[PDB]
Amino acid sequence: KPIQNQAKSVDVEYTVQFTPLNPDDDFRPGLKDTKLLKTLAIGDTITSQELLAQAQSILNKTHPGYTIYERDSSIVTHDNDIFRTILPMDQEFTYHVKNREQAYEINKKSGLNEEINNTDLISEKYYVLKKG
Amino acid sequence: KPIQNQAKSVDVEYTVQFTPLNPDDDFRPGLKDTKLLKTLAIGDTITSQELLAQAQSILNKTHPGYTIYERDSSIVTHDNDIFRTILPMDQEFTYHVKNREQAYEINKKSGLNEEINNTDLISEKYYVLKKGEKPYD
Amino acid sequence: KPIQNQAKSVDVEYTVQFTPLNPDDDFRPGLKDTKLLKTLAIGDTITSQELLAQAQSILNKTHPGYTIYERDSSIVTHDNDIFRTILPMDQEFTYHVKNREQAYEINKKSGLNEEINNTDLISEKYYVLKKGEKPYD
Amino acid sequence: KPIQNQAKSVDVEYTVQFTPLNPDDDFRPGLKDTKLLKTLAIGDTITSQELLAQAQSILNKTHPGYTIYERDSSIVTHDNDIFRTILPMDQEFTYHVKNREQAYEINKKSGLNEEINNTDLISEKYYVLKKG
Repeated sequence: KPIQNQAKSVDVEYTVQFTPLNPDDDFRPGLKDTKLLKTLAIGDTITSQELLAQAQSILNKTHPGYTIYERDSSIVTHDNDIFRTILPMDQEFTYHVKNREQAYEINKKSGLNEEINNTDLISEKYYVLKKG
Repeated sequence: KPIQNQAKSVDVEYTVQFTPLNPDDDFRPGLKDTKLLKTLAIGDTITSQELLAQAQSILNKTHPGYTIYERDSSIVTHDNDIFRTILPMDQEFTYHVKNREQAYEINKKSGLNEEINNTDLISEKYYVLKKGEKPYD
Repeated sequence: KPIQNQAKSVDVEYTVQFTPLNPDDDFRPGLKDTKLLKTLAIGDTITSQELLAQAQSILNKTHPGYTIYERDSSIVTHDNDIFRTILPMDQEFTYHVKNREQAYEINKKSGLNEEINNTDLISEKYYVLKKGEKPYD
Repeated sequence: KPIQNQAKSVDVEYTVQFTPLNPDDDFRPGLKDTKLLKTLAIGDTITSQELLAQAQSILNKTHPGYTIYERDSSIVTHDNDIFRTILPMDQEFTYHVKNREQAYEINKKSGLNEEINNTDLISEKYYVLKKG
């Protein structure tokens, strides 16, 4: 891996899509629920159990009653990179923060390159059943 | 999935990345610089000649001395939609703001629904040439 | 750009390249593996699932101990034309043999101008995983 | 470009597409004229003057009665790579066979790797004129 400056910290953000296997009304599509999970270092871990708990928590306040049934998909988008990390959506797993080049952005006042936290976006899709 | 409630507005974000034909230390990997390009409505278009202008003006301030040489890729990500769309490869094209459901947030105070704008991230990669040099030209 | 003499048949060539998610020497760069998938008429379809099957079968015979992990790119070059077609990126797709002008030569030996089959070359890049290890997952 | 095993030889191929200036209906498009121009070593050259000659010449054998008017584009495709060399069309130039990794293919009867010449495809487009 032609890696020069290795990233220092990665902000891990979360987002989940809920699709019911029983069409209803309260299920308004287009929900933006992106939250900052935690800030981690390369190598650090994130479990599939944590992610679900997060997905379940969210659901508790975005679509009361319903309960997450089966995991549809789990993808990790790393700093606008094209290649993404595909997590096994059909068995428990553990995600390790991927190594990468340190991110940075232009300092508006100076015009020089300044370091900033790297980003990871974990997008999950779960199938839910209207709690009956 | 027939768009029930069509999205009202979509803020199109733009980000480019330039790769020199010859390894140049000046090009630091990991630059994050996104900018609102324009808030369009569904069906609204955006030509590649325009995206090029946007990339060109950015090359003028970040990498003076280089010329845009060849477009590598143009990929659009829509509001966390898992499917991204790669635009045409070797010719001019035009992007049509993809139809989608209106984005809605939440209330950490109340717990009710609350509409917010949609996002389209147009990400482009080009190859640049240092003014002067030439691969085989 | 109306077509004067539509192409009757087009030979669909297939080529794939594999990139392991983790550094490996066995993956000698410069590999050339072009096979005739099939001969179709304009309008015929070629699905991605069918392309993946070709790629998987070729992986199993050139780099067993690896599985396909993610499709990088699907590009089609049509009869020496400069504009290539990139197929969809993260989703299944169906490519329709692009409509074009009947190909023809000047059959050196015979002396006469004979119609020959047109050509589509579908080149694909896939990221592969050494059967036995988790990428990040 | 970490060029470990550098290519030994490059079959430089040439193909030219003609579009008549004045929309002509009797001009049969769809002609395939790819011809092996040469076998070269990295660094070897080919000039636009030479490419123009191959073009004019192929034009006289295929669409006799037409003359080259303007050079619209000169592109170079290297062994199936995505990145292509875009030659300057409004000025004379000279092409140098690009450095690259050795091309090989799996020999069907032995199951072993064999070195084969790498390939360059130089594609050109020209506007042609109908004589008289």
